[PDB]
Formats: sequence, structure tokens, C-alpha cells
Amino acid sequence: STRKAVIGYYFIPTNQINNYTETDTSVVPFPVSNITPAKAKQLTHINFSFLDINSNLECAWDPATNDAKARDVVNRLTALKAHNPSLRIMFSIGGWYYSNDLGVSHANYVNAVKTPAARTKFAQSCVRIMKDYGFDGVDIDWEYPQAAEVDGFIAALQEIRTLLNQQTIADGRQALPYQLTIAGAGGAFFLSRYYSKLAQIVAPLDYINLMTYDLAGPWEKITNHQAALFGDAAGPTFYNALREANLGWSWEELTRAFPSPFSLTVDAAVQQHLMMEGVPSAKIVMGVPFYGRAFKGVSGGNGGQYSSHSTPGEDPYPNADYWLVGCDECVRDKDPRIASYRQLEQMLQGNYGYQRLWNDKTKTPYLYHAQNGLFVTYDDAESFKYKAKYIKQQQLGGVMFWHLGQDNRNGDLLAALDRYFNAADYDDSQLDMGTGLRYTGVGPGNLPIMTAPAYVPGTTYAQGALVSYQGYVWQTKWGYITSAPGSDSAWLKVGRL
Ligand SMILES: CNC(=O)NC(=N)NCCC[C@H](NC(=O)C[N-][N+]#N)C(=O)N(Cc1ccccc1)Cc1ccccc1
Repeated sequence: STRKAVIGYYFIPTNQINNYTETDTSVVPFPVSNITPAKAKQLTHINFSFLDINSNLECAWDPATNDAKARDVVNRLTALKAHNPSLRIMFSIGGWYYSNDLGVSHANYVNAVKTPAARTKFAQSCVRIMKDYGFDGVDIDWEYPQAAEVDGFIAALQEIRTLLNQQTIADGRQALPYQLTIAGAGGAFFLSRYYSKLAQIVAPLDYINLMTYDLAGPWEKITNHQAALFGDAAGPTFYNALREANLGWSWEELTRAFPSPFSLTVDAAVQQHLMMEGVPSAKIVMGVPFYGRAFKGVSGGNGGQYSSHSTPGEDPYPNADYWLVGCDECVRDKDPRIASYRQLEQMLQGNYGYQRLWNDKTKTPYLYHAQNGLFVTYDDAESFKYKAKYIKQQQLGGVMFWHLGQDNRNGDLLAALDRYFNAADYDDSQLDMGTGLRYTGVGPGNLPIMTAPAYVPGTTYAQGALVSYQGYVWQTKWGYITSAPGSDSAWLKVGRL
């Protein structure tokens, strides 16, 4: 029954708002009018981005924003709701530029959530902005609160939730209640900052939208897929930072939940969330990229995968060599390292020297330019079949993507996602999910159903013996054990009845 969420970011920089126009793509490449009624029907949420937190510790527009122009842009988005009574226009606070550890507004994020009074003032500003501009909910994209700030962040979400609920009552919006989401880490290293308190983070949210992309980039030594669904044993692996989180678990519990090293994949991030007690699968949304990440200086042999590379990691892109052959948008944006799916289609179609290759373990496409040594990791309508099937099988809440302007003109990526979830005639029952590496971790939140003989008092159990007892299946960690399962540290809870 329940419709999967389809959450698309609409990003527009301040300069484009201030010069907003729907008839000049060299000024605004992707105006609201490109979101046609058909696209609007295929979305459940549009996340308008980005607002910020100012030094007054309130949610605010960038202060250079022309306010009349901003209201006009937002009004155009909310007018889309005429075509889809399920559709919400959220607004997002944060993003990497504003909120990263070294970002321009970082201290405002830290300070806004720091004390009860600050949280109240911040929470109020969020709901006030929401009402003033006509938004339908609040998305927080702070990348990322550090373990010490996590309790404040949690209390801030709780308080926003209460104020949103009041507003839903005041406006009689029970048919479309005001919502709260966050953009969550999609890889273990950032996730470990708040992982131990994941259940408290998710409780106040309608959805946690996993940034399950940007898992490879120029900061890594070796090229890799940025959003592999499953792992490739030929690919790099990473230290599992979650095993060092402050969980209070035992060695066996830690080891069973957090294999290490592990493959940095979409399935890993999803499973890591599901392992936590009190994190329901319906609130987890899988992010996907509508862009590819490009690398230069790559060697041959494996289509450019898992190769050293000479891609600058600095920001801004440090020179004017725009080496991603055929990428016109790269020239416009002065950066050959990111290419929209829209542009990648054109690069494939023109005489630019790319081959489209497919990794059947990761279930993702990549471009390889044999002559110049280039590699591009991206997603398309094919990789989205496997991802949508995974979303259905794991009973996730839906899909999120960055960003709407990166789909092709016909919006084929959005239309594919919508089709995989909702088309009566689409059938993926035979879609083969392949033999790529699954994240095998098990934690208190995802115990498999098991059976085993009932525990018998007085029996001496050898190491590895399985019994059932009080709702669960238990395994001895050593032998010989005679204690009742769960009464001391000799038994590992491994499954549920
Ligand atoms: C909804 N929120 C998000 O999707 N957030 C998000 N992806 N955060 C990760 C940000 C890292 C940043 N990513 C991109 O630029 C992806 N863009 N697209 N499409 C990133 O790669 N870098 C940090 C950065 C980005 C922009 C401005 C300053 C810093 C490093 C980088 C390396 C190579 C090219 C571009 C950026």
C-alpha cells in the first residue's frame, strides 16, 4: 500500500534568485517552470535549498537574498501543489558549504542547538520561516554535528517537532501534516559522529534521507563507484569506524555488527541504520545522485576502476583546465569534477571518446575514456532498477536525490524512479540482484528470525551451541556453559523467535 517517498532537491543559488528568470538558461539554468505537472506528480517532496542559520542563531535566508524575488520563486514551487495534493515543498537548512566543520556558518549551528533557550529561539525561527514563505516542512542538512553537539541537535529536532505538530493542528493540516526530515550521513566515518544516538535522532523525523552517494571522490587515493549498491571484492575497503562508537557493546556484539574492513556501499549504510534498535525501516530514505564524479589521470586494465588518479581535490577547482571532454556544463561551472546526468548523456552521445561500462557487482554504470585516462562514476535508470528493488525488499521509506536540475530535459531519471515504485505494468520480480558483497552486520535492531531447541537447565553447552529461550535464539560464546541465556555474559543473543 504505502506510497514510497520521492524527494528531490531544488537548489538555487542566491545570485540566481536575485536575477530569477524562466527564459534565460545562462542566468537560471533550471527555473521552476522546468518542473512540469508530470514531474510534479512524480515527486512527493521537493526540498528547496539552502537556507542557513545566522549569527542571531535563527533560521534565515542568506542576507544578500532579495526577499521579493525569493518569495516569488517559492510561490512558483508551492503553486505546483495544484497538480499533486500529496506534494510537499520542504525547505532545507544547511548544506556542505554553510555547515561543514570549516564552513562559513558552522559556529551558528553549534551555538543554535547548544542550550535550551537557544534551541527554543532556533526552533521558533524554523517554523516561522516555514509559515511566512508557505513551506510544508523543515529539512535539516547539517554536515555534521560532532559527538559532543549531538544531544543539543537531538533536543533541537524534538522541539521543532513539537512546534510543527502545533502548527499542523492550528492549520487543520492532518491530511498533509507539516514534516521534519534530515539529510543523514551515508558513510560510516561521518555517521559515527551520532551513530550511538541514532534512535533519538530518527524518533522526531518523518524520514532520515541517507546521503548514500559521494562515497568516492578526489579525496580518496583510488577511483571507486560513488554509490555502489553492493560491494566489489576487487574494489577498495575501509575501516569500519562504527565499531569505535560509544555503544557500550561487547567484543562479540561489536564484531558481529561491524565487520572491518568493509565495502563502502549504499547497502552498508542502510544496514548500519537497520541494526540499531528503534530505527524503523519506513523512515529510512535512500539518497541517489543525479550527477557523476569524474577523475583524470587514471590507468587502464579495469575500465578505470580502482586506479590511482590525478584529480585535484582543492576548492575551488584550482585552474582553468576543464578536462572532462564534452562537458559544457563543466565549463559553465568551472569544474570538470562533477557532471550532471543530463550532461553525461550528451557526452556519451557525442564523439567524445567515452565507453559506458557496467559493474554487475555494484549494479552501477561508469564512463571510461581510454585515450585521456578518465573515469566517471554515476547512476542511471538501470542502476535505479536495483536500488528501487532494494528499497521495496528492505521496506525503506523511499528515495531522495540531489538534484532536480541534473535530470535530463525529459526528466527520465525521476520518471524511472516513479515507474519502478508505482507503474502497474512494471515487474522486477525476476530482476537479479547479483552476487556483489552484502553488508552482513547484525545488531539489536535487525535480528534474523531463527529456531533452535529450547534451553534445558543442567545441560552443558559447547561453544557455538544454539538454544531458544524467552523469545530469542542464543549462542554460547565459549564452552561449557550451563547458565540461563541472558543471565550472564556467556550467551550472545543471535536471533528472534
Ligand atoms: C542534500 N545535501 C547533500 O547532498 N550534501 C552533500 N552531498 N554533501 C557532501 C558535500 C561534498 C561536496 N559535494 C559536492 O560538491 C557534490 N556536488 N554535486 N553535485 C564535495 O565534493 N566537496 C566539498 C565542497 C563542495 C562544494 C563547495 C565546497 C566544498 C569537495 C569537492 C571535490 C571535487 C569537486 C567538488 C567538490
